[PDB]
Amino acid sequence: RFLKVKNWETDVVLTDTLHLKSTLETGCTEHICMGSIMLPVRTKDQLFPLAKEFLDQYYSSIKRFGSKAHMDRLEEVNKEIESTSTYQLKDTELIYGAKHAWRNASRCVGRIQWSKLQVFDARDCTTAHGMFNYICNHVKYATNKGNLRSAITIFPQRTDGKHDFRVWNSQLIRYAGYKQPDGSTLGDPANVQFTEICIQQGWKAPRGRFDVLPLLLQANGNDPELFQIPPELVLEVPIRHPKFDWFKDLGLKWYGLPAVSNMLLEIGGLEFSACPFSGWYMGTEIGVRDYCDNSRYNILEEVAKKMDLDMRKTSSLWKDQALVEINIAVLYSFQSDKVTIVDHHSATESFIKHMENEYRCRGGCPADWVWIVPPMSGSITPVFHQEMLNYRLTPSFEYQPDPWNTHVWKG
Amino acid sequence: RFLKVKNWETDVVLTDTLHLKSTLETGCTEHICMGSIMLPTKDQLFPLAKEFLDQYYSSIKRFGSKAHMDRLEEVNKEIESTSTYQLKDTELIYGAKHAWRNASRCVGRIQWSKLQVFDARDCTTAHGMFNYICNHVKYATNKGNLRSAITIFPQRTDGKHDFRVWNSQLIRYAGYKQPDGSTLGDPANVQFTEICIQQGWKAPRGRFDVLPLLLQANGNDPELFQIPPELVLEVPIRHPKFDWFKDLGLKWYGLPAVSNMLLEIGGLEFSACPFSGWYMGTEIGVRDYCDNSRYNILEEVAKKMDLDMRKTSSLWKDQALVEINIAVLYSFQSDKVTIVDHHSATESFIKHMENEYRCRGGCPADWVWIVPPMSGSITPVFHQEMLNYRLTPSFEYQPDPWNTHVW
Ligand code: HEM
Ligand code: HEM
Ligand SMILES: Nc1cccc(CCc2cccc(OCc3ccc4ccc(N)nc4c3)c2)n1
Ligand SMILES: Nc1cccc(CCc2cccc(OCc3ccc4ccc(N)nc4c3)c2)n1
Ligand SMILES: C[C@H](O)[C@H](O)[C@H]1CNc2nc(N)[nH]c(=O)c2N1
Ligand SMILES: C[C@H](O)[C@H](O)[C@H]1CNc2nc(N)[nH]c(=O)c2N1
Ligand SMILES: [Zn+2]
Repeated sequence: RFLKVKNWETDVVLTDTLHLKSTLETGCTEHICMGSIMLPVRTKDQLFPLAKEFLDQYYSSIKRFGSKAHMDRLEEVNKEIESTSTYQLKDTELIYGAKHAWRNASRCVGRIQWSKLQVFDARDCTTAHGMFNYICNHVKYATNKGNLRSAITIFPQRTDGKHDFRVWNSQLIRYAGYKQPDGSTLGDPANVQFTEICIQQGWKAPRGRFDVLPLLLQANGNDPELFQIPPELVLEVPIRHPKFDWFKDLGLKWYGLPAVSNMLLEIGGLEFSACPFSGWYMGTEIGVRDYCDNSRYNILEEVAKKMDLDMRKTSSLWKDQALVEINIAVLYSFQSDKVTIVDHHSATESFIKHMENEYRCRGGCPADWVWIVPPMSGSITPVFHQEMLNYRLTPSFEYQPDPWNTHVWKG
Repeated sequence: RFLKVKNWETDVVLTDTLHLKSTLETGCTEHICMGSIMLPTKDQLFPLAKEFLDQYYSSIKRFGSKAHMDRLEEVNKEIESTSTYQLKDTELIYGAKHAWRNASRCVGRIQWSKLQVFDARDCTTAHGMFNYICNHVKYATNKGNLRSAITIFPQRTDGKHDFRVWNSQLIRYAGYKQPDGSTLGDPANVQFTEICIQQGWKAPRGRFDVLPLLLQANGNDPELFQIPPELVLEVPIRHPKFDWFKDLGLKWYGLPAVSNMLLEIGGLEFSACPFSGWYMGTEIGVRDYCDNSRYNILEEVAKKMDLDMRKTSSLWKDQALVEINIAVLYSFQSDKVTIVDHHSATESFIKHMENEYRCRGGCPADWVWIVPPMSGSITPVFHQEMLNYRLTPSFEYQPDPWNTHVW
């Protein structure tokens, strides 16, 4: 079976055969599309098929499918699974797995970079302090004094699910958010719950609007521990606007390194529950979502007052005007400070190039339109008019329950 | 199988049971989601009739009543004999309103019950169709106080006698390919503008030439008709700040009136059913004016704004796009022509979603289409999970007539 997708702006049509390799379910049926739903301890029984398929993938990619090294590797994994109930990935396999999990992340507009992922193997880590050390080195390497480099650090895989490694932070660098008794929030409202966990775990909060949160790190199933990232490792960019001199006076800054640490990396049936990864920001992630979402810093009002906009009726589009200016300021600040950032125009154009190239060399490119289209100016970016097929390939990054809702507390 | 949709901006969760009434298929499977794809006999007809009549008589709280049972028998007898059947006026109106109500891609459905249905099933000629359309256009225009309306032409019989309005919308601007290379007027309508010329139309070859109506009755060759200009309300586009904006020579028409869709009620197929409401502002300013495949004026606008068009990261397109859309709303509002902005229309849709989940058990919705083409995340629909499924009565796509019509 072949499936065509059309770009309605360019009439370019592409044929997807890769969706045939898709095993996991999407959430949709013939009768209901769940395309806009955010989200629609594994025994030897189902593990070796997962292992075999990954190794079939891996050896195909190195043009060694069916070789003796391929058969011997299957046999070695087979006996290791039936003996030890799990198995260990070679370093080659882990690196392939990590890059392909990103390559397969259908919601990621940044995937043109997928093959340039720096993989740090932290599977020898055993303690929270050791995790802190690995994470610090990740942040320093990824940050590279503003010339950001994609990287992932992979901590030991789940075994029996009672010994998980977890990074309890949603991102390695995030600002605290404090709920005040009067109902107002200080800092990042997205982070109130995690901030309160940190403070309860002993963190002394500065209680400012841009406090970098501590790392809360869980090794081998033990209770998490608090560590402060050294501030010299945390690259931040003060946000100013190239024409509005009062913008700097809004006191805004953001950190430079987007580093997701709450997802689960699945490779050949193995589950890597702590796998922080980082790339670089698309400008709208800060300018549109982090500052302008009603449930975040929500500076639209203040920026619109300072621009002296007609804020009485929404049909004045003061919101849209303030939104563009905030996003101009974010891009200008990062570029001025020589910190890697990409605007949503450049990123989507690259994604289209990437996606076309993937259809030719790989037979398709799973893409979640709902997530790929930027949250402002959607239809003047070329992905808006691109039809996309969404399906699930492994290796993959998956969501996993927040650790504070599942963790058994030692004391 | 009783599904919840969360709004992530507000944490409000609604439970959808309405989807279990879904009959038609979405194009998705458990292995592949097609949410972003544009378009993924006597025995068949009576179950369709029964289903529609069953919901009709339920909606008037006469389900299981003598009148219900008698109408079911009556339509059963008419199908057995005539191999089709005719809708009571009441069923036609319910059917039409509910096809809008079920239009999962329509952000405007909060208005669904206030639809003016014009029964044109007595129509037999293109001239007759023209009369019905003019009356529709004039009624719906209402001197700028727009009113929703649908006009319903005779249902399909054997597919050889189809009524079709060949225009995609009753009112659309012509599109001409220049010898130099590019396109004058509306590029979306170039092929149709050609068919009009290729059928006899005398084009002014301007930038905003109202296209003629190409009307097909009972399956005959379509016929050209100029909509009287006094019925086509147009809005000159000016900006409430930039006086040079008027010099772009832009205007747009007030009445969006879709004419190429197929309306299906109780298995009956209404291949000609032009309907109209009023514009959301982005439909003109984002899509009509700024799509690269359309009027594509962003460059010229940003030029007149003296924006740095040298790097995309200046967001000069975004800045210009906003001003254009500010002007569209300002122009329509200044000329007292009905229009809604994407913030107001999306806020209305969430309220409407709330109502439908409350009084009906759900509301089919296609996030990819409900989210406006600009400023997506600062509208409430962006953070709204939605379930997409196909309920009937429905508006459906149908082949373009010139690919089908036997001449
Ligand atoms: C290098 C530059 C990168 C850019 C510009 C980028 C861009 C984005 C953006 C904008 C999103 C949408 C997330 C949101 O709006 O909340 C996303 C999603 C995602 N990205 Fe990328 N990304 C980059 C690197 C990476 C890397 C290195 C990985 C993993 C190795 C990755 C994996 C993902 C995944 C798994 C998602 C899914 C998000 C989710 O499911 O919540 N990305 N990306
Ligand atoms: C009254 C105010 C209305 C508003 C503000 C509105 C708004 C919209 C918008 C913005 C779209 C997206 C289409 C596009 O971007 O090209 C749409 C789609 C649609 N609308 Fe509404 N509309 C209105 C009235 C109506 C009426 C009166 C009907 C039928 C009786 C209708 C039926 C539909 C259908 C079937 C679609 C699906 C379009 C498709 O599948 O291509 N709408 N609407
Ligand atoms: N340019 C860029 C590059 C890398 C990372 C980013 C941030 C955008 C992003 C990418 C990937 C994942 C991601 O977040 C996953 C997530 C978030 C919140 C959760 C809350 C609860 C839970 N159980 N899982 C969650 C998973 C964000 N941008
Ligand atoms: N506010 C507002 C109110 C009413 C209508 C509109 C215009 C938006 C709209 C609504 C419904 C349908 C529609 O377009 C249908 C269409 C377009 C192109 C086609 C090309 C080929 C084909 N076979 N079918 C097509 C159907 C647009 N706005
Ligand atoms: C590829 C995608 O299906 C296509 O661009 C859609 C996206 N969403 C849309 N949304 C609306 N409201 N109108 C459209 O024409 C489209 N086009
Ligand atoms: C309800 C909806 O699925 C949800 O709000 C999604 C929509 N699309 C998105 N797209 C991106 N890039 N990031 C997001 O957080 C979301 N949120
Ligand atoms: Zn789907």
